[PDB]
Amino acid sequence: MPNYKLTYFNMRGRAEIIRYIFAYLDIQYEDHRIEQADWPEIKSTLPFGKIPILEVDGLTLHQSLAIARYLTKNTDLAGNTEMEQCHVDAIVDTLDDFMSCFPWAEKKQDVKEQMFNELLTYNAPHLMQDLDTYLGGREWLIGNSVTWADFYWEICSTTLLVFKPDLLDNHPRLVTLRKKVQAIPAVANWIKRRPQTKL
Amino acid sequence: MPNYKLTYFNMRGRAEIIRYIFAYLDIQYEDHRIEQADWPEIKSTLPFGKIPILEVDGLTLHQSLAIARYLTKNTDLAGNTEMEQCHVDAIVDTLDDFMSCFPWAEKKQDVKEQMFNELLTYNAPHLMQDLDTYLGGREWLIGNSVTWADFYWEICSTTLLVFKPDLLDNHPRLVTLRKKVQAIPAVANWIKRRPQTKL
Ligand SMILES: CC(C)(O)[C@H]1CC[C@H](NC(=O)c2cnc3cc(N4CCC4)ncc3c2)CC1
Ligand SMILES: CC(C)(O)[C@H]1CC[C@H](NC(=O)c2cnc3cc(N4CCC4)ncc3c2)CC1
Ligand SMILES: N[C@@H](CCC(=O)N[C@@H](CS)C(=O)NCC(=O)O)C(=O)O
Repeated sequence: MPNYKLTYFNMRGRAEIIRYIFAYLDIQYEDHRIEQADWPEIKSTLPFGKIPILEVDGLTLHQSLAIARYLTKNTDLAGNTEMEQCHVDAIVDTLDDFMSCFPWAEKKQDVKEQMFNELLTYNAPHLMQDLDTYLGGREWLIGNSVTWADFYWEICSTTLLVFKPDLLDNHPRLVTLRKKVQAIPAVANWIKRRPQTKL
Repeated sequence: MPNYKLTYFNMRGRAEIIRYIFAYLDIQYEDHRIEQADWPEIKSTLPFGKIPILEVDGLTLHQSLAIARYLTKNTDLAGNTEMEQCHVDAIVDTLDDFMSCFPWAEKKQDVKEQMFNELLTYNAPHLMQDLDTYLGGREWLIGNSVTWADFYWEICSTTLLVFKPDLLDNHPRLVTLRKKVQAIPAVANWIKRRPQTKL
C-alpha cells in the first residue's frame, strides 16, 4: 500500500469521485481540505493551478477524472472490457460536460442565477431523459455491476438536486441508481462520515 | 480486421484527435463528414446529441476523448507506466478543459467575441506558460516517447493559433513539440491529405 494525500476545498466538488473510489476500495488516505482563503497561497504550488490533486509517495497527480481512472484501473470499478471502459468514460465525460456548463465562478450573483435556472429548466431535463433511455432495464449504467460512472451519476445528481430538487420526479430508475450507490456499505459508510457541505 | 466508421462535421473539431490516432496506428476507417444542414436530424439519432460518434462493427461510441482513449488503450500512444498514463489523461483533460471554455456554439455574436478575446488575452498565456514549464527540456509532454497527449497538444494549438498567432511567440519549446509531432511520418501524411478546413 502507498500513502495518499488528497487536497481540495472543503466541499464535495470535483474531489468527491476520488473519495468515493478510495472508500469503495478501502484505501486509507489523507483528505486534506483547504479554505478558499488559503487558495492563492497554494495555487502557485500546483502544476497547472487547479484542484484537486492526489499525492502518491511524493508524486503529484492532477485532474480528478484522470486520478479516478488511475485509481480504478484493474479494479471492478473500471469495467470488464475496453468497450465497457469506453462506455464508463463516455458517461463520465457526458455528465462532466454538463456539470461544467454551470458558471460556478460567476461573481455577478444575478447572472449566475439566470444561467443556472436555464440549464436546470431546459438543458438538464433533456439530459435526464438521455440517461434513462441509456440505462434501460439495467441496474447499473455500464455492464452488470457497479462502476465509478455510477459513483459519478450519484455525485453529480446530488449537487443537481440541491438546486432543482424535483429533477428526478419523472425518473425513478435514476433515483434507484442513486440509491443503489448509496447502498454500497463502503460508500454509505463515507456518505455518513463526510463533512456536510452544500457543494 | 475490425471495421470503423467515424461521423463528425467537415472540420477538425473534436474528431481530429481520433483521425490522428487512426493514422498513427495504420487503421483503415471511413471518415464520414456530415453537412451542417443534416445536423438537426442527426441529433435525434445521436445517443446524447453530440458528435463525434464512432461506429465499430455495429456498435456506436460517443465522446471523442473516451473514443481516443479506447483506440490507444493497448498501444504506445497511451504511456509507458501506470502513473504516466494518468499524466497523459491529465494533460489532455487540462487541454480539453481550456478548449471547452470557448463558446463555439454561442448564438449571440457579441457574447462570442468578448469571451474569445478574454480567453486569448489572459487565459491562454497562463496555460502556455504552465505547459512550457511542464514540458521543461524534455522531448515529449510525458515520458520519453510520443503520446496522444502530444497529438492533443498539436491539435488544440493548431486551432488556438488561428485566433492568436502571437500565442506561442514566447514558447519556442512548445512550437518544437508541434513540429516534432507534425513530423511523425504517419501524421505528416494525414495533415497533408486531410480536408483543409478552418477549425
Ligand atoms: C474562484 C474560486 C472561489 O476559487 C472557486 C470558484 C469555483 C468554485 N467551484 C464550485 O463551487 C464547484 C462546486 N461543485 C462542483 C461540482 C462539479 N461536479 C462534477 C462532479 C461534481 N463540478 C464542478 C464544481 C464546482 C470553487 C471556488
Ligand atoms: C452551428 C453548430 C452546428 O451548432 C455547431 C456549434 C459548435 C461549433 N463548434 C466548433 O466549431 C468547434 C471547433 N473546433 C473545436 C476544437 C476543439 N478542440 C479540442 C481539440 C480541438 N474542441 C471543440 C471545438 C468546437 C460547430 C458548429
Ligand atoms: N476539472 C479539473 C480541474 C478542476 C478545477 O478547475 N477546480 C477548480 C475548483 S472545483 C479550481 O481549482 N479553481 C477554480 C476554477 O477552475 O474555476 C478537475 O476535475 O480536477
